[PDB]
Amino acid sequence: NLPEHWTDMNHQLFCMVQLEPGQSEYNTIKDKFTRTCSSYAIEKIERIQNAFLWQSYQVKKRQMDIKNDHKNNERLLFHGTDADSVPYVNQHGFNRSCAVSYGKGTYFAVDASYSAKDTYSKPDSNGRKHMYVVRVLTGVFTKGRAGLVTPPPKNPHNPTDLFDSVTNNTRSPKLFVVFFDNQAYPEYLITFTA
Amino acid sequence: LPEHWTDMNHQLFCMVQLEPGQSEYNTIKDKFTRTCSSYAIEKIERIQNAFLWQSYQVKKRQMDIKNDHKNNERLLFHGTDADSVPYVNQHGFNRSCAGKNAVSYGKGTYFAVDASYSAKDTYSKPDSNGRKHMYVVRVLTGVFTKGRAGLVTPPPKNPHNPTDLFDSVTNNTRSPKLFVVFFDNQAYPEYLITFTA
Ligand SMILES: NC(=O)c1ccc(OCC2CCCC2)cc1
Repeated sequence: NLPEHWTDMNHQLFCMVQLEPGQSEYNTIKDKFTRTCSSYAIEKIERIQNAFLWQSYQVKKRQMDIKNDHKNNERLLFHGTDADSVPYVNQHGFNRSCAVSYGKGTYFAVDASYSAKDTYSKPDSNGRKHMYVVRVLTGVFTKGRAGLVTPPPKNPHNPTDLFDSVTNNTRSPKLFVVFFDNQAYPEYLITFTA
Repeated sequence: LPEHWTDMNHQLFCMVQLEPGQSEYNTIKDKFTRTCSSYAIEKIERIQNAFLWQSYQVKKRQMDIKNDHKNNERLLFHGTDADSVPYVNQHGFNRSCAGKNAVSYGKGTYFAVDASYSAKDTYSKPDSNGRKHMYVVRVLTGVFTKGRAGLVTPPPKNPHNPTDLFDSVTNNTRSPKLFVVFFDNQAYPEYLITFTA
């Protein structure tokens, strides 16, 4: 069930598609980034077409939509990473096993400006920085804390019925942490400079 | 969902107690007694977890596509403590919760070929009533190599293509006795064996 806005992959299961600047898709993703990163220069935006990651992610989304008994489980967030991690994330997505104040999960920022920090989007031996735009199944969330390996339970009387993610601040979240594979789909890769 | 599962009436999860004398019970008992003849089985439960099954079967279809005509799936054992059983039944095998193995071939979830390995008190810790717990697990071993203690994912097949990974690792490729998996939904807890001395 590969999305309509994907372009043909000649029967292959993975490709990185460079977006055409000035077209609707590129402009939408650039706007999300320039909301907080207008001083950064975008070299390119690539659409990540990873059939297997998409499949696994969409299954988790359908499950979370059933479990939570409503949609609105998905947020579009940012993830800065070093150039050496980009091939892995493109192919395999996010891996909690690869500061973790809110738990031992994968971190995503609400604002590109946070992911744009050199500590996350480390400039490569050419000044280029890399940030993903990520579909994240945040679902029902709670405040995180150091040392979590999964989200807390919604009620400790049922210790296996878990929150879907944690955040720094439930009323005004700026980051989300997920603890399971295939809760996040890297949808675009932005290559940019300071 | 498999057509021989009990009707769960829209419910997403059930444990089904098997009957001795049914082929399904007897095959698991025989697989267990092959190496654990000194222990006695209290009961065997079939684990019907719709979401874990769906996610696992997606991963299996993907590995079946990627590997072409490999037997990607092995039926293996996993001993665990009573405290972990409710979590595994609902959520499967989380590498983030895994103990360090006495012989480490990587930081992942360990599965044994022989029930005797999983039957060690270090894995199937007897509970306060002397009950030991072992899962029988469909594991996507895929294409595997000898692991190494440092691993947090399986190693690449080719050092010049670091993202094209083995599916799992083992202690010995010639004579595998354990497999380690490093990803969620690569192992489906199919049966829970409750047993005693
Ligand atoms: N890679 C990223 O984009 C990213 C990394 C870390 C992120 O929050 C880290 C928390 C904020 C302060 C304490 C820990 C968010 C995003």
